[PDB]
Amino acid sequence: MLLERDLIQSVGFRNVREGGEITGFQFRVRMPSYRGMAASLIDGIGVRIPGLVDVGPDVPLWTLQGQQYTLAELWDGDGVRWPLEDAAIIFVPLPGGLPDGVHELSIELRLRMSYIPQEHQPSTYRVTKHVTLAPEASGAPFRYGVSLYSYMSDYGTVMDLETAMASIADLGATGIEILGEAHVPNYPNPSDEWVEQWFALLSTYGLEPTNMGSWIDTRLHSSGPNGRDMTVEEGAAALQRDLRLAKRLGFRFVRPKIGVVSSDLIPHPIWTEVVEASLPLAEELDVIICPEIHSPTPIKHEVVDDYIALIRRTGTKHFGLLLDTGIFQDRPIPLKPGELPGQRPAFLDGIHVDPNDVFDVIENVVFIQAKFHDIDEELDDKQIPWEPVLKALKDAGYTGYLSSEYEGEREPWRSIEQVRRQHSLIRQIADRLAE
Amino acid sequence: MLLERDLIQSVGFRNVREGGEITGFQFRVRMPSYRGMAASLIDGIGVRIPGLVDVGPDVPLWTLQGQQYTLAELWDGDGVRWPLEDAAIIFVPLPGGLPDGVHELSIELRLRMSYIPQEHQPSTYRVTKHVTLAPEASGAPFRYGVSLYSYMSDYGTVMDLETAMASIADLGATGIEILGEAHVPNYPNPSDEWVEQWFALLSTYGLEPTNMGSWIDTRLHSSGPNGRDMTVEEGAAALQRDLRLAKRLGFRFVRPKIGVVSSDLIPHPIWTEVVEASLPLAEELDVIICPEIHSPTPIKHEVVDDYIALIRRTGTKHFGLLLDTGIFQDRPIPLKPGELPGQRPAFLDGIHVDPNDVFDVIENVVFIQAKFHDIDEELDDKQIPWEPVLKALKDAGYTGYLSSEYEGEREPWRSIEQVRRQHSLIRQIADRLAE
Ligand SMILES: [Rb+]
Ligand SMILES: [Rb+]
Repeated sequence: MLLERDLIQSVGFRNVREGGEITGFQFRVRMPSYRGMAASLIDGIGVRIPGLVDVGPDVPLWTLQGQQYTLAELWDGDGVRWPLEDAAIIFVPLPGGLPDGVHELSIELRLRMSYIPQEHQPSTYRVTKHVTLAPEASGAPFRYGVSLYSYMSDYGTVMDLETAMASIADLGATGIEILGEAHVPNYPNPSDEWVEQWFALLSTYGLEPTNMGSWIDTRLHSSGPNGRDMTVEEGAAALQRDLRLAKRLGFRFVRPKIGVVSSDLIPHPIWTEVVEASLPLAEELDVIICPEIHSPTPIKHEVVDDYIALIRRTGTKHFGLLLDTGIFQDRPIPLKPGELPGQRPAFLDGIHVDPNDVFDVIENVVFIQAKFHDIDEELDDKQIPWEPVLKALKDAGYTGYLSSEYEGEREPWRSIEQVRRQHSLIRQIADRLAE
Repeated sequence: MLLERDLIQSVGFRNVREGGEITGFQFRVRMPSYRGMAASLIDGIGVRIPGLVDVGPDVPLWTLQGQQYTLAELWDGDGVRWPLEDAAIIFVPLPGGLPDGVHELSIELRLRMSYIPQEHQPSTYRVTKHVTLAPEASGAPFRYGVSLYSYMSDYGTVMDLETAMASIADLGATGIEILGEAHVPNYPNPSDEWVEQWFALLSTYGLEPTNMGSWIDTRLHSSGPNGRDMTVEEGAAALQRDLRLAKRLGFRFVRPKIGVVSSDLIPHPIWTEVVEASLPLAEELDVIICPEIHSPTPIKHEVVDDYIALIRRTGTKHFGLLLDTGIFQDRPIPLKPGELPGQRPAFLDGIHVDPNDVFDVIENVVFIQAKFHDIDEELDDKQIPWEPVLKALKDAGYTGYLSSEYEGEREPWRSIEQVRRQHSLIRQIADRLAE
């Protein structure tokens, strides 16, 4: 599993419990040196969170190669290593632990290198990082998930499948959402070895597959001299192909994103018969087809009405709505340097859908993508008003998943902290709404 | 096989031959979309290097899932994909190809996303990047290698073993040097599965194991109340342990980095008996033990003298010198962000060992780490006078390996371009000395 660039890992920063009582907190630390080394060459790690934690270098305990040691023990041990491929697991004794949130964590790590003169030893590594503790808030009655979409650009450059699931598991989330043509290697023909490993990974990290995103690419052959549009039979043969893939990998929902014909994203006219021809298979496989309502499409709009009209006309219970919470965005996505007003579509400033608009549709809202862009060290989201959305969603009786779709700056590793902040934010709000 | 963050990869930028004549050049491109896509949704890639190439998007050829297509074929095909996990391989027809060096590649890649309104399509990505062509120059008489030490910090965060080896093979290097306690997982007990895959990888990428870095950590238990010192028998057991590991993994050299007791970096007193107690096993395994001359130790120093004195008092052919080319640094490493003029270590400004001093040691020089810090887009190395170093090495008769050891700023991915520039510069210089 790959390690984060920052020596202080975001993943694993959590309170530690024994028989129900919280005994302290841990975090993980990637070895800074160019090699793993003998554990006895460690000279400790001072830890500080201002106002909550302040301990000298010999106090934290070290879990290395499956066992926990004091520093005094590390000094006298033989054969124990801090292997380069493992983050060191640092436990800090703190009864009751740490409160939910983002915490500015400062470490002073000391390592003895025998090939360096004593007048420059030990080697000392000082770093600080705002890190998000795994959420203590329950978050009832919502179910908590993460889409691998949240890790776009990270995935495949700094992140692999096992690393992302480990990041999702640590958040206390239970649901993983994926994009079929993104995260299924050799799509649409994943190897038997890949699939076996997929279910092993779900078992290991306690995750269940939720939504698998898929496409109906109507413009498949729109270019060149022999251009053509996509037939109904081709649309459904593709949708059916992704329903079976989904079932095979254990997903309950499939979101086909359909090619559009207009500014506010009216799907291609083949969309209706493509879905209708696909509903028998989705019922047979027990998979729900849920198209996505995303900005600039609001809840009150002819495309939602037609989706709901399909539900009435067919009678089906394997067709539903997937909401993207960017329809609720009430503050603008920032301008980048060099851009100026009017150079971008209106909806990027937010279409401010009234969260209550979910009341009249909620019965058909089967899945929710918790889209967001930026959440700071104080758990302040800069675009999505989470309290009213959640209030409305709760009062309306929604009890399904909220699946993180981070879509902020794709700076390397940024998405890991961001997803963590969203889960800490949302679960805390859900708990205060219960009161 | 992770991909580099820049959309234009450095690995795979090379001239392309068929029956000896260069037909053009290729580069590799990471899919920027959040998914892999059917190949017919590609609308082409424009390519430019000022003064060398300027082609429109319908001209480059595309290799995808094992086969090469024109754009017009991609538009008409079915079932071919640009998988998210595969960089696209872009071929630009150009008889004679490109000269050696860094080139400023600008691409204009277009993609058709059906779910986005026509007035905002095709989706377009313009990036420019300085990428170093895989060396055309011979580089004889030296042999060319890379130490995974060059990829420190990237290794384990953005890079794994196979990705590293792919990058070394593409450079046309043949030798891979590793650090045992860095890159052997579960050191010192790699699994039979990892060892088998190691040998699979080397065969696949045409690489040969050269040097395994190793340590004798005399300060193993220097801290705590029960502090002690490393005995000869423990030191020799640690060396003999790395000798066996290196043999099992197929290396021919082991560089023990012995803990020091002073600022001229005089090894710990036990070093002589540790080595003498280890020469039979290195002889029985046919592995050479070569300690490393690193700055601030010059060639003209008791440390080097005692090394050569050991060779002669023992008669061994399994003890040698490893030279680190930083001892030849004639210009200063720049002041790190925020540092103080003078507070840094002294030798980091370079100790300027005369390149001719290799004539007196060359008969016992078995391996050379090509330490460098920074080489810019015109192949200007800012620290290491390569031409006199390389000319001295050639006139002294050295025909061994020059193993890259990038030690510049550890910006994510920067080591990749840096090593490629290193091999391009040196192979080109070497070729001029052949005249
Ligand atoms: Rb979405
Ligand atoms: Rb070195």
